[PDB]
Amino acid sequence: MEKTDEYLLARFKGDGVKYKAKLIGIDDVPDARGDKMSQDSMMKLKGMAAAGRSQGQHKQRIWVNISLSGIKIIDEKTGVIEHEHPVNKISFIARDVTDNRAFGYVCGGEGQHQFFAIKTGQQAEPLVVDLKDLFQVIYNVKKKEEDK
Repeated sequence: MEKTDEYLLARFKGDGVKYKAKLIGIDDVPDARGDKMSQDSMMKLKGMAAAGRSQGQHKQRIWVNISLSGIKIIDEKTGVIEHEHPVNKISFIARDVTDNRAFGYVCGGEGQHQFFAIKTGQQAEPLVVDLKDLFQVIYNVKKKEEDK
């Protein structure tokens, strides 16, 4: 079937959805959007994560929680909420064309942009689509409530 504003609302309401993953890294970036900018960060962070893995260091295991609250990065071992990014603070979702199991996003206010690189346990696409739908629903709701 098709995903209705009603369906999406129920999906992302409350604790929303949850995905198992690893935090590749965090990088300060100059702008809020950009394919090239995002790729450069992702490649550098993967380079760094690889240098670490060759010395026995592994990426932190996490849960990527998606809901109306936005995105929550949670430590899988402790359950501690490491980062929380409100939907209105996420400016760009970046697909990683070189990896079916990685993606990233830019968040923060102006002058304080950061790229978060994520390595998903499973395919990254479903997580990227959820983010797209989330933004879409928040919009459809606001526009319908504004037209009222």
